[PDB]
Amino acid sequence: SGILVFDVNETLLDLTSLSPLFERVFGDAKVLREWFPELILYSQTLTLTGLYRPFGEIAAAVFEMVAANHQAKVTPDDIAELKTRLTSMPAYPDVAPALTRLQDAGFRLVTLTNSAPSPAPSPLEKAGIASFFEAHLTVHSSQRFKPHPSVYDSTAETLGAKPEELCMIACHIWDTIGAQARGWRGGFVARPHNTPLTLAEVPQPDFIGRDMGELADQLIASLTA
Amino acid sequence: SGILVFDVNETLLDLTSLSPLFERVFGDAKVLREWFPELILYSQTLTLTGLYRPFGEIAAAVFEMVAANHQAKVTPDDIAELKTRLTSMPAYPDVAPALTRLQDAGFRLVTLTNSAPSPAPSPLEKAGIASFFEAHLTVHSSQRFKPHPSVYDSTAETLGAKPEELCMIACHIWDTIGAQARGWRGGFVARPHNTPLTLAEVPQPDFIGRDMGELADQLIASLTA
Repeated sequence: SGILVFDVNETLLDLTSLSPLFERVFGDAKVLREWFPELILYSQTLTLTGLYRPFGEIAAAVFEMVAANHQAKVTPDDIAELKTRLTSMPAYPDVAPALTRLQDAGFRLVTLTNSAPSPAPSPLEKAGIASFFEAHLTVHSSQRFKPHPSVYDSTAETLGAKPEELCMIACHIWDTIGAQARGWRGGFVARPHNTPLTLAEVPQPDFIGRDMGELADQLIASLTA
Repeated sequence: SGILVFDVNETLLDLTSLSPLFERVFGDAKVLREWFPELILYSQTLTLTGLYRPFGEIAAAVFEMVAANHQAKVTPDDIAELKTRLTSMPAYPDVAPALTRLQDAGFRLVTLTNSAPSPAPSPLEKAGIASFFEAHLTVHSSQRFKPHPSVYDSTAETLGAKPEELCMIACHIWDTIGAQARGWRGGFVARPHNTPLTLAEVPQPDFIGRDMGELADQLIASLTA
């Protein structure tokens, strides 16, 4: 049927669980939407310049930088809390049902994350959805972040899969662009505050859903079309 | 004395001049600090995935995406206004004074921008400071955005200069990291809402200034020191 390769943060696990930390530290939960793209930006900046540190370390460094930019005090407590929260985001209620549907429809399910491997229990284990997946891959051994081609290529290589058999699933259009550039298919789930980028020459997702249920409709539907 | 290579947007020309567009379209001037890093993020995403579109086309497409993310209506007039403001940011008042003193000290001055080659008059011509620079370079010949190594390498080549003769000046740490990874020096100017990123194994700027005058002091000083 194909292998579906899921991004984890925000796609499967709820990033807005971090809003309280941003409310407290900045006086404004909306700073989440400044910090997050800065984190992704710096992850790609390190990749482009041949540098690497684990995603969580970058997340902490960027939190400190965004704080300084806001003239917001940060304490060691705030940094430990950022870490704890980033590694304990709950699954959206639509996730286990959609994964059940995709698995029962015959899809193989895998995760692929910027986040480095964690000790057991992983955030996916803690959220109760790890068991749907046959493998949990990360960029950590590549030491390059999405959407660097090495990430998708090494993933296909580990899975022993050809690009045509793979579909990258994410609520971030940078991730689906990355995969499709490598001849994978891409599926976009439109989590709050995420919409595609319409630009000439930039691939649009093969499949689009406003939530995981609707994306799963499209994925399952394309098995018989 | 050395060749000083300036970033233009935000470093020399005032990005906060765009705030009224954000205030009006979003009801919130702070969205500037969501849109701008998303613009940079997506420029680096295209570069990592072998795609190139001109920076201003990305700027518009990201403005439209951020609008959709906020469920904010956008018209062709709003896009036009973005273009007007983005290509006409005024120079900070600390800029012409600092550039004058750098010239008097014998530094050669050039610009290097993610922004495409512009029809006359350029944003720097409009701002009244184009004439301080002996060359106005862009990412065009590299077809790749900062901090990709090709950007700096092709710049050093065009200028017939070795990396040790070059210093990249920016209020964005991603730009100084990119140049320093190619063996250039980096000079950070701390514009509002911009501070350095502190992360292990990532190069820190060679020079730092709270404004351009103070940075020009240290650059000149490092001639006598």
